[PDB]
Amino acid sequence: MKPAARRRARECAVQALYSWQLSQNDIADVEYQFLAEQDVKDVDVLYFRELLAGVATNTAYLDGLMKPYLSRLLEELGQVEKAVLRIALYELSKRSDVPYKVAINEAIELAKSFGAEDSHKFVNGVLDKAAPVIRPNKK
RNA sequence: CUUUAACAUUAAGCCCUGAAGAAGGGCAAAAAUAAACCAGCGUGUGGC
Repeated sequence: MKPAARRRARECAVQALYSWQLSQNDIADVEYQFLAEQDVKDVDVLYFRELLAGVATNTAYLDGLMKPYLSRLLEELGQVEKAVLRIALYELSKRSDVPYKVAINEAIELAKSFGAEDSHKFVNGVLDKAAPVIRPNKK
């Protein structure tokens, strides 16, 4: 139902937000470098801007959501898992054009292809315990 | 896909002496060699 440009924009947004949260710089300069120096010919511009703006304005919101779900972890919290959970919970909080099962399926694909071979079940557990709370309608 | 993965470690000898896995050697193979502290010789002169 959706072309590969949305998937490419989502993966480039995962890469850009991981680079922002690990390099710890300004979001505007890193965003301008990532849009003027990387492959953006198959990247949805408005999807990228709205997703990064929502993550940048809901840093503390998604951290407060993640804070009750950082107890039973054997190791400590990684950064790739945090980026996948932030993008997955913003795609399940305010995004109306993206469906519920479609966003969960893309989040599971991102967690299996980027997080780990063992952290994608943690991502799916946090999503299954948070997305009916955030979206009881499951839209 | 519902709440962090991982048990690894496969190589260096043979023989003799020795109470031993305490120690002493040879051989098949080789990169590389401050301090306290006892105490002549060659010229001249002259002499005999």
